[PDB]
Formats: sequence, C-alpha cells, structure tokens
Amino acid sequence: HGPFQGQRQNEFDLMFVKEIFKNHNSNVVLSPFSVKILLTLIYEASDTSFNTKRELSSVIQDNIDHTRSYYKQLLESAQQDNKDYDLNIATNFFVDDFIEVINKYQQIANTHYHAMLEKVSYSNPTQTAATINNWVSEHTNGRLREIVTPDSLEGAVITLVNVIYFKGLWTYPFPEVANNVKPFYGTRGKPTNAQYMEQNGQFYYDNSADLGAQILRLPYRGNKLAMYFILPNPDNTVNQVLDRINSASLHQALWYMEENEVNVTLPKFKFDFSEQLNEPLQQVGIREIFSQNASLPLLARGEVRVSRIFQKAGITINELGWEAYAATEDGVQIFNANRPFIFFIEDETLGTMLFAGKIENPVF
Repeated sequence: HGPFQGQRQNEFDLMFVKEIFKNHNSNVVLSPFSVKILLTLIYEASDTSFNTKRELSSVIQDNIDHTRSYYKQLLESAQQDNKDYDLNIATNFFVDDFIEVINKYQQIANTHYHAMLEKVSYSNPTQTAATINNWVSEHTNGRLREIVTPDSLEGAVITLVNVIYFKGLWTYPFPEVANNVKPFYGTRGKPTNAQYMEQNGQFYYDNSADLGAQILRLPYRGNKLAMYFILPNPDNTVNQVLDRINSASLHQALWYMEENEVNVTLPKFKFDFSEQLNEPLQQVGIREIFSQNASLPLLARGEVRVSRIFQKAGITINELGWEAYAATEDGVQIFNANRPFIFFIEDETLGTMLFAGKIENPVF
C-alpha cells in the first residue's frame, strides 16, 4: 500500500499531543485517536448532541450517523483481527452503583465505539481500584497492570478509563548485537547511555528543512501500520520542532518523504505512560464537560458528569518490533537518533494517529 496519500483529520490529535508533551520532561506515549473516542462517547451521552456541543467539535464529524460509522470504521481497521499484529483499544465507564445506565447507550457504546460500562461501588475504593486494575490487565494481556489507586478515585462517581495494547513486527527487523551501548544526548544535563540497534535498508525518509528534522518511516508487518520518527536536527530541540508541527506542515513533511537507502540507529526503550486527562483537555479548551453545567442524560437515567478520565499505554521497542520477542528475518542517508525525538504510529489506510510519543531518556 505505502504511506497514506490523503489528508489526515489530525487537528485535535496534534493540539492535544503538544499539550501533553509541553507538560512532561520525561518519555511520553499516548493514543490521540483513543482520546477522540472518549470525547465522542461523552458527546453521545449529552443531550447537547442533538456549549459542551461546541468544544468537542474538531472531534465530531457533526451528524451523529456519520460520527458513529467514522469511528467504527477507524476502530475496526486499526484493531482488525489479523495474523500479523495485535492491537486492542479498550474503553470503560466505571459507574457508581446508584446510577442507572441507559441500555440504548450501552448498545451504541459497544456497537460503534468498542466501549462498555460497568457498575462499581465507590464507597469501597479499594474494591473499585482492584476492579479497574484487573480490567486493565485483562484488556492489555497483562502488559499494563494498574492505572488507579484508591486515592485517585476519591470523590468519583463516573471514571472513564482507556487503555491501548499493541504487538507488532517490523517489516525490516534490526540485527541483534549483544553489546551496543552508546551515549544519548538529552535535552537537560550531562549525556546518558542507551542500548542501540542499527541497520541499513530502504525506507521512506526526508530531511525536512521546514520542520528542522529528519523524518523516517519504519513499517510493521500487515500492510496497515507504520511508525514515524521525527528526529530534530542538532541545531534544534524537540520543543522547537513541535512548535513547527501542525496539520498542514506535518502533511507536507510526510508528503516530501521518498524511499532512500538509510542507515538507521535507534535506541531501545520500554516504558509506560499514564495521565489523568481532565487538566490537559481543559488546557486545550475542553472545559464544559468538567463544569457544573455538565450532564450525561443519554448515559445516566435522570445530574451527573464524568469525574475523572484516565489513559495508559505501554511501549517496548527492540530489534524485532513493538512488544516483539520472536520473528523471521553508495548514497546512504544517516539517521542516528542519539538525541530526543518524536514518534507516532499511523493506520496508513485511513490516517489514524493510533500512538504518539517522545523519547527524552531511553531506558530498556
């Protein structure tokens, strides 16, 4: 198939990614597309969906039948059960026992958004925490084990939880080298060390003058997903490249990529990232759903609102792929990621930004 040739609907994704990155000096990984699913579930729960209505608008498509078929299509493309990779997006409302969940709402949540709702007693936060964390494990094959503590449930009535799980094999795996530690030149402070992997191959690549960054595409098996790496030039920082990234400028930067011989050096890393999404959503202007005027009348039989939104994701990158442990294996450009960089995972048939993140200090 090759890289995506259409126009991505990534305005919200990039706005939100930027807000998260600007508030963390660490490694980050999240699923921007999954945050849009969450917002659309909340939109479906509001009577407005026939000011909460206005903010949630780069996410809505704004007729409700088009919205559901859109998200349902993109979810099923990304998760499509297949032999080459495993991807699961899981979303649950954990609802206090006194709330009557409307059955037609459970129906649309499962049908179009691959989401569910579950009753808990928040008067027993220890029990509730355990229930939510066992759900996370069940739906990420144990890769993630916990997302909340009793203390993070204090005062909660409805908690909305999203996790994502991905296992994928590189189309072009790296050779395994036993001992390949080298320096890594982080943004702040003296250099660290990281374990690296290196290969030569044919990859879509450009040195973007517009963004001040090299861009590299490493595809996964299955003719659907690929990982993009944006490596700021040495004169530039991740934060400067980020300020240059927007829907149009990222569109053009990918547009300019073509297949080239590239020597690729990447650090290996493994981490998870969890975030309560209320504050960053409010920072990007999504405020009414957290206000005293928020309501969920199409979800909860009548006033209640979402208390807290949580998202977590794990990432493991090595020679074989993403969470991969077994496999089957001169004008060269040099892409040597020994400085911080940005990455994302895209459904190349539709443009979906399934994962986004940055590496500030790679630890494996």
